[PDB]
Amino acid sequence: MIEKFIMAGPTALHVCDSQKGDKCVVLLHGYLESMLVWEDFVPFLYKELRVVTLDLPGHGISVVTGEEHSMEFLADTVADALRALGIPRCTLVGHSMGGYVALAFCERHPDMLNGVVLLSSTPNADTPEKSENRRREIALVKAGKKDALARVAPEAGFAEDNRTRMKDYIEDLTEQVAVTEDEGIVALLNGMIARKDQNEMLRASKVPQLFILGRKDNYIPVEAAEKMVKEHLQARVVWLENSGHMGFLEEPETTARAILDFVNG
Repeated sequence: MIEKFIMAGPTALHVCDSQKGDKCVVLLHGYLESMLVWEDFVPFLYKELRVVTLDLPGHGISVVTGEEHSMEFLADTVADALRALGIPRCTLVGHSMGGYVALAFCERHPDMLNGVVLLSSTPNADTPEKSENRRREIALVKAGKKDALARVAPEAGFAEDNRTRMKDYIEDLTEQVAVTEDEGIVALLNGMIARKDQNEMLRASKVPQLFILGRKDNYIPVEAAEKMVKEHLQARVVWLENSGHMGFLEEPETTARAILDFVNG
């Protein structure tokens, strides 16, 4: 992976790019993650594909523009970055929050997609209860208590029975929170509160779709996931039997195989 700092239109962007490959996969991290979350996953892909990772505005090393980073803004930023990199078409893989960005990208820039992968993400809007909890997290951050976010989220994304095996990644994610910008967390939380329901968009889209969904995911329980699958006949589904929300760390070879099979059609 070659590290690059580029201008995506008006927005500086931190990217990593394996450069080599006639087909390209772009990986979008989720909430309280950054490009670093993919570090052990990219070697499962970059021998066959060109792999791009990036820090979404508000996370990792990135800009913060205002009080809200809308999913449209984030998607347009990625699109501008890909054109600047000379990548006209990619398979876009979005983890959770990254999947919400990937959905706005599928809506606004489908010409740039050979396919879209929702990796433990759904197309539903925020429930009222979730938005209330996001406002609670915004309030915690503004009060100087961002550290409180680091206590639960890093472990809760894993299947309960993988917490011991994944303890090094849980520590990685804990440390990621400390170097995530306060105002970026606020901007992205407001953006997720504001995001649209994308179910009709997906059904209407000509872009091939893949869902990768864990069977032990605290955030997306099986019955929520099965309801999503049944509404999207056009999408392929891969179930990760021993993963929660973090399948690319919990079952990396299986998750990578799902993506590689999808990219090769």
